[PDB]
Amino acid sequence: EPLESQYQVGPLLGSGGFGSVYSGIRVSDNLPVAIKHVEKDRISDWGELPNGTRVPMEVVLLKKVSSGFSGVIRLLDWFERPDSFVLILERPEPVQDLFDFITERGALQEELARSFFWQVLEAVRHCHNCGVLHRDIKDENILIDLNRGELKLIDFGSGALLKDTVYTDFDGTRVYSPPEWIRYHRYHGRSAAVWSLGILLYDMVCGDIPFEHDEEIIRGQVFFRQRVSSECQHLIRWCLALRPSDRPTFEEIQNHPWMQDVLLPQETAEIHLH
Ligand SMILES: CN1CCCCN2c3ccncc3Oc3ccc(cc32)OCCOCC1
Repeated sequence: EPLESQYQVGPLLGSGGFGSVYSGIRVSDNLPVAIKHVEKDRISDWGELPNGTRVPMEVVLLKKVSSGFSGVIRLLDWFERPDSFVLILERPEPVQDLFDFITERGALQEELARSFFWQVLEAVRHCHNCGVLHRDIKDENILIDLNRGELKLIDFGSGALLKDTVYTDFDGTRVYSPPEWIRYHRYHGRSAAVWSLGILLYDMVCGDIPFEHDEEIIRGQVFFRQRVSSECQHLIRWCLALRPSDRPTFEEIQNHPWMQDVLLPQETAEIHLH
């Protein structure tokens, strides 16, 4: 009843395992929104809102992380349809997938990749403080507000509530999966997120993902195809340490030499995103 009137639906932005996302405009404020339709049959992880109502995990996670300014695309609303869930998320404008961005612009200058990695870390870190693990940190799940240089996390469909215990489930792509998921199908939230941050930083500074097969991941040896500062190489190879315990914390990532002199998102929009 309130969905089709409150929001004007537009072109399909994307469709896939996340469902079908449409460009939308909230008639209330002419605000750019993304309308994410998720069929219930395809929903794997369910949870209960504090209100006492059963919803997709992504709703729970977003509601926990969408209180306050964050590098996370906020859940503005949600609706239950008969066989469908409809999430109204923020739509930055103009905006691009970090995936599309990289595939177009090739490897990223370390100044851009530094701004971008730091913003991703602030977002993952905000999620962690809200008790949320994203579990699918990848270039497709990072949007780029191009006028503001702001990276914004999306797609918590594969995420979960932060647990200090072991996770025995993963719905991310095998190339982003930590070697401990590959060998043991067990992993720990923070350390696996740091692993995916290493994969993401490699992708940023290199234009491509470091490992395409399980064997290269298990091996954990990382080869650079682009000129990548010795310091950035150390950060990546640290985040991609085979042992999760040897992996850096978010403080240790952010307090790392390559993560120094990070440009604010506005400066990075002027210097790199026109
Ligand atoms: C091929 N890409 C991806 C389109 C779907 C991404 N999509 C989401 C997907 C899963 N979960 C949440 C999402 O929220 C969003 C918020 C704003 C958006 C898009 C999304 O507009 C940006 C356009 O991005 C570039 C097009």
